[PDB]
Amino acid sequence: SYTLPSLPYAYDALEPHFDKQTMEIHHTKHHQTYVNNANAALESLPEFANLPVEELITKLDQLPADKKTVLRNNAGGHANHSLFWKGLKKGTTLQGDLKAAIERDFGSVDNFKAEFEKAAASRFGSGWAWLVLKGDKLAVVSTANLDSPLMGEAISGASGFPIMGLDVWEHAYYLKFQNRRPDYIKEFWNVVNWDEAAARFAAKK
Amino acid sequence: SYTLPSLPYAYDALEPHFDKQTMEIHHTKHHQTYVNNANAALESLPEFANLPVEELITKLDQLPADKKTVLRNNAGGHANHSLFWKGLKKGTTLQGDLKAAIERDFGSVDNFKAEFEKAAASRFGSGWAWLVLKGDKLAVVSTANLDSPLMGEAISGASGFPIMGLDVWEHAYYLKFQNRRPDYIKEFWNVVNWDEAAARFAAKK
Ligand SMILES: [Mn+2]
Ligand SMILES: [Mn+2]
Repeated sequence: SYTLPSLPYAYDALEPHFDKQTMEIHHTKHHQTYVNNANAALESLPEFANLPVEELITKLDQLPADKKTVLRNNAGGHANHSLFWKGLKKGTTLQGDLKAAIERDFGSVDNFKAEFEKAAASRFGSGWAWLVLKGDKLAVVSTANLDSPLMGEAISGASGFPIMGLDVWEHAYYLKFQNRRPDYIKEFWNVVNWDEAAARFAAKK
Repeated sequence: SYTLPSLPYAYDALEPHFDKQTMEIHHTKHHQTYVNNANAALESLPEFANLPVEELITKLDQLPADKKTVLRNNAGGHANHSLFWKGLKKGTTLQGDLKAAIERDFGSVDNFKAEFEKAAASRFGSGWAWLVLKGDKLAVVSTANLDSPLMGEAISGASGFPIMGLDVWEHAYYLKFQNRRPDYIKEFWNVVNWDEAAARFAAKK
């Protein structure tokens, strides 16, 4: 069974960029719900019930036709949010190999940020924006609802290993920024955990 | 060109059910954006710019490939929100032929409400829930993002003439209800404008 992961910091640890109220609701209400719904669906699927969530979402095609959608959405939600919490932290700095790769594939850090912001702002409806690693090159992509690049191109319309991502569902920014998603996107740069991003880039898997 | 319609009531006319702050943001920020984007796209299409928005969204397939998505989303947004504002009003009562038709196709008003709430609550991600008239029978359907049943089944996955609808994008309820969409759905029953719904049912088109 899946469980809500504990946060590696306090709910007000990302202030003054991401508000404490949202962090608490986002974690204890939204993420908790995905976990609860995924577990309920897996109760009748012993063969899949015990796989790590990141593995389950790479095998959605093997699931019974009547369970595929519920798990795609909720296991996807669990995987994405779990990655999100670990990918946030104040006071980090982009450096080393990751920075070099960024400048290499995007020309410069500023060009990268511009491309990421464009993808995050253009995602219509609910979705996520990602920095992925596809065949040794970094790229920016976005997915709908709670899909993940790990699900494959056929399902999510994207592929690649997620280095970092930004949740652009309205619940992630409405209390503090309301309709101003672009302002939320800019604040994100102050809390993106570059250390974790670097670690994932090094691992590659 | 489309004009942003003014609301048929003050921003606080739906209190204490729907909050004044959201009504103002929803109308002056979100709806305004859909109108702006739709007009920008229609600039080079004089032939389509003259049609009423409700008519334009039934002919999305006749638009040039590069204008189809932008207009589907934004013209859809304009059509849906325009209908939404007119469909809200306190103090109305479900009666007459509309009530009879509801009880006829759903067995009872309570059964209808249950079906509508289920559709509104189960829509994952951004979307709308609708009470539509297909031929001579009433039915409950839901669409993704800013699609409308008027767009046809091929595009939206649903069809029928909209009698009334509920916006379930998180911006419609997050400030007051946060994650509690079910509470928002319940409050809706207090502000659904049954007089307008009856009028649309009578016109049948
Ligand atoms: Mn989220
Ligand atoms: Mn809306």
